Amino acid sequence: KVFERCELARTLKRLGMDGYRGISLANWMCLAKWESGYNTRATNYNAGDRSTDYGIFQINSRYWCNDGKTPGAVNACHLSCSALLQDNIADAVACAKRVVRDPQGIRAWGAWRNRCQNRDVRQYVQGCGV
Repeated sequence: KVFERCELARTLKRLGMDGYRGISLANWMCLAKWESGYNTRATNYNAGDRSTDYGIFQINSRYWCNDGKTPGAVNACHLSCSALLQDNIADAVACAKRVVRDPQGIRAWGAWRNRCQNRDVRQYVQGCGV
């Protein structure tokens, strides 16, 4: 599923993402936008370490989900990486929440630091009714 901007904002808000661990909805929107373009089926193989990024948040197989083919990987979200490729983002959101419960918070995603941190991210949620 490729979400439309405001449709996703409300979906994330409805799922409890607005202010989760101090993270505004606009930050999640900026993350989802830069990681996958709001695409739940997005996948990216990392040849460098044999791991794969899955879904709308592009969560990694080394630490967060199990895909059975990542060497020495763990599964902190306790989910099949397949769960992160659904049109329904509830599982991806549960895992995204799990990621930020760790010290780094939203900083876990390199793309957020690069394209969202210390930036004006209001545009991602303007006019969405959130």
